[PDB]
Amino acid sequence: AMKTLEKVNYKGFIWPLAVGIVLWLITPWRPGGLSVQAWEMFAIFVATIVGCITKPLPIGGTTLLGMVVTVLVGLAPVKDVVNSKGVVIQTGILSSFGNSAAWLIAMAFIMAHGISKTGLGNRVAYVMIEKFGKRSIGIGYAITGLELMMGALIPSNSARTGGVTWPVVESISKSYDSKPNDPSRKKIGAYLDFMAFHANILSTALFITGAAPNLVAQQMAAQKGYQMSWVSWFWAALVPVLVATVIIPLVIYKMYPPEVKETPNAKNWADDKLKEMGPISKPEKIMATVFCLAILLWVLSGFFKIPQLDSAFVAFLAVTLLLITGVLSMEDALHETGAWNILIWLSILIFMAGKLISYGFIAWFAKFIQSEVHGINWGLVLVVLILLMFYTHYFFASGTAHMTALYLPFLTVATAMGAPLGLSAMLLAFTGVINASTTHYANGPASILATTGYVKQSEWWKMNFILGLIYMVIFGIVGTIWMKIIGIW
Amino acid sequence: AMKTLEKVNYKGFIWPLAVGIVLWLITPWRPGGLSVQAWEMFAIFVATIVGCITKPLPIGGTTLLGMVVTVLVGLAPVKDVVNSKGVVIQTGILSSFGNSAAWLIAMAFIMAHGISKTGLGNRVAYVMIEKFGKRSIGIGYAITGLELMMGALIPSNSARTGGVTWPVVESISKSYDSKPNDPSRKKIGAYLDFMAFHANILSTALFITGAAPNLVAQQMAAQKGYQMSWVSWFWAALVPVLVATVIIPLVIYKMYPPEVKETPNAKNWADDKLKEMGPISKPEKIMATVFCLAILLWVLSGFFKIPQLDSAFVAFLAVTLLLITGVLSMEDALHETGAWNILIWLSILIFMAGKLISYGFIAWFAKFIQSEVHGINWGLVLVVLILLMFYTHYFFASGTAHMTALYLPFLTVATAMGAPLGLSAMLLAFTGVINASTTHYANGPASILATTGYVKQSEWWKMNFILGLIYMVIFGIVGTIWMKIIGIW
Repeated sequence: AMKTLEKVNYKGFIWPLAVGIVLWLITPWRPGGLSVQAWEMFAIFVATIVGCITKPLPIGGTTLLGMVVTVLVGLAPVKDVVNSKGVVIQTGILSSFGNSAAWLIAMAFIMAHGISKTGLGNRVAYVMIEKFGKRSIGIGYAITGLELMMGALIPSNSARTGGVTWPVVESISKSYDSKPNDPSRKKIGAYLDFMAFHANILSTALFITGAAPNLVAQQMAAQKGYQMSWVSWFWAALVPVLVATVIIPLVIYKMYPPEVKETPNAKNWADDKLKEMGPISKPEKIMATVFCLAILLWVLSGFFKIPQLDSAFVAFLAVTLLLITGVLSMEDALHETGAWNILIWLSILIFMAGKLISYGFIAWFAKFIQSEVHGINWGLVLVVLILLMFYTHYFFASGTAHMTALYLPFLTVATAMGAPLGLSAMLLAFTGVINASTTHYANGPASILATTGYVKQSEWWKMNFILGLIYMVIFGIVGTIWMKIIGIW
Repeated sequence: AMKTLEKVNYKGFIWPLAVGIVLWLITPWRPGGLSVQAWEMFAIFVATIVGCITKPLPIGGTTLLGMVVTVLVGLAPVKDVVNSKGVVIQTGILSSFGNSAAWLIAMAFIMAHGISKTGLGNRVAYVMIEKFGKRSIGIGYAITGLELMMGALIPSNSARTGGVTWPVVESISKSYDSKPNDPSRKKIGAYLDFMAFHANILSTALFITGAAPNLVAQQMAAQKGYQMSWVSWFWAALVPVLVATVIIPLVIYKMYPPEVKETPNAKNWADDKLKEMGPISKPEKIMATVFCLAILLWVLSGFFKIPQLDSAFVAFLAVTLLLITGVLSMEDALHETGAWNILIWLSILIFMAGKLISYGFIAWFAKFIQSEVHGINWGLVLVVLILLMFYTHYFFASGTAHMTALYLPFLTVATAMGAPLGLSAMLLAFTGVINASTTHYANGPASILATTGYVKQSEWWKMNFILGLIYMVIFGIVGTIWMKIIGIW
């Protein structure tokens, strides 16, 4: 029946491939202390990234192309191999889709389809504008407050943004008539998306238990002789977090205008739509009950380390409850494209970054930074280490690996050059946390918000580079003086 | 916007849960030489199966419920655990979706959507009826011939049925106006579906390289002192395979009537629709080219064991070629529900059967069958072993594990009780091959055909039980006399 093919932006392929090609040719003159495979992998990673930007063969197919290329040249087998004893050495692309962050995000997308189907979202959104609608900027503050209330409880930054904020924002945007992948986005949506991401960042920095990376930093420091605590993190990050909550949203309102800047007849609008929708129905009560149960189990996961509370299985039982209950049939979920799309591309990028951390790249970077800086005023050392960690998180995709590779070495450096361990450790932890303002594949939240459509990726990278400069300046300077204040040094 | 929930067949839950419950209560009086966990797992597996039959919460959500239950009671953690050295002991549900058969089938479904979109399928189907249409039964023979031509080349029974037959059959059925999940199926479709499955079985039995299980049997026999060869398998299975190709299709035509039994004006119809459709177009040529490339790489995979030819990565590069070419956009694939549905449920069932083979069930069955049969005429031994293997394949989901667990022991038994090794080995291999006529989760092909919709599962299990009785009788008796003929014993 069909006659013609589907349009494609072949032009984009010009940029990535070239780079990859280029880098292959540069292999023999690589920095050294390195292999040959590692540079091939670096090149293909850079190419896949440049493709994700240029948007040929949308992100899914592009990362699929990257997996294929990686498999074709002899960098990644398909099936896990063994050491003749049961160990694993060179993982395979099929051992990638068995990640946690991906399936967490996906099941959360399913929960969100259920929400936006039963109507709960439109209700809560009309409510949030009733209470904050006027001065649209307020919503920003609003939701960040929301995040600033949960971060202390929910240790999965992938959920805070996948099962709480993202649906709220989708609903609001569906209210003001701001649909994605259309010029109707700049009204209010993109602003809320961006502010929600950065609020999740602020939260994951404020409380220690906002994300695994911080737990890992605490573990490593303890391995080095410093006992982080729920309270010390808070007492150290309160000040800078307020500074950021005061700066960031304003600079965004000034840099990313929500074309709809005010609505004075809000309360009337919200109350009218409430009265017109009618009371809440059985399905909405069920879905809200399950959402509350999910929140409850997610928060329990922070106090009891039990398989039943992985912070992912909860979403699975949420989905199966929605299914067994009737609110949502499997035939619905199976056509929530965004979920499986994210699954695919996030998993593949994580696998590629894993191959990087494996083949020896990061170890070489560490040995290099260790053998380069020998005698300097340790302040410059902390500064350069902070910058390198931050602008290095690009080459990673999870954050956990980032800390477990480049936290202990950097801290050892800073303490072996004249500086104290406490300050350097807390600084590097805040850095490992605020990395997220670089890309779209850093942590789950970014993997969601910067892909749905409300935000072109160019603007994303640019704005986040700016805000990351700001975050570094603020945390470094302020947090340093405020730690020197309260008996840290 | 929505008001009411979605209909559900709660009644079905009556059967599975009960069984599960029942079996928990029977735990303390289990046969013995066994654990406690193993019986819990057996029970939950039986329950998930009974659910797949009764069709509450369609197969996807049901197996999801099974995974959830398995996780809730303390049988399967979510994240792979380690032995403090790097080994894996108790896999997790997330290490399940990293299977090969699943993603193979899924990417094949995507290829099939591309086919049925560009039109290739309608073309080839009108052609196949032009050449065989009259006497609809013929198509059966036709496609089995097709399989009987590929089995010697393609060592992935999951593809022969996922990338060659299934689309042909879908297209034909779309011709005679037989759409799934509707009383319009009994016209011609279900017959072709069933016959195609059983033809793939005949093929995988005919040539040794039709499926991994046979390779594994050859390996184990060699470990025991018998060198199977491409030619011996053929010379032994020719006769019974012809007998089956002559019996099975007829007994099916007599047991599962294709309500449309004949069409006399076929050739005219096919030529008319050809002339009306027009010549082949660029997209169809591209898709056929990629399909041929995929066939070629799949067949190469039989002679060169190379990561690039896993028999799964081929489908991945096929998909990404369809994508980069324009025949098929990622936004299309991402809404081919059947693919991800199969992914989910097949992967989960495989993981559950893996937990069974792990916790000690199968080892206990083997020790039992070994310590029970002590002194008997070895003919009865071979008979009972054949029957037990066959009707045991239920508790497995792949076939590979089935042979690697219950081939060497059974052969050792048969050779330690008066019988020869060659006959017993070849017999048990044919059994490990024809298992597939029991269920819907045995091997990939069944995982596809007996789920699309053309075939209710009740009829499937019943008919396949009958045909499995027939297969056992035929292979055992005939193949035995025909092996005793040609210098096997």
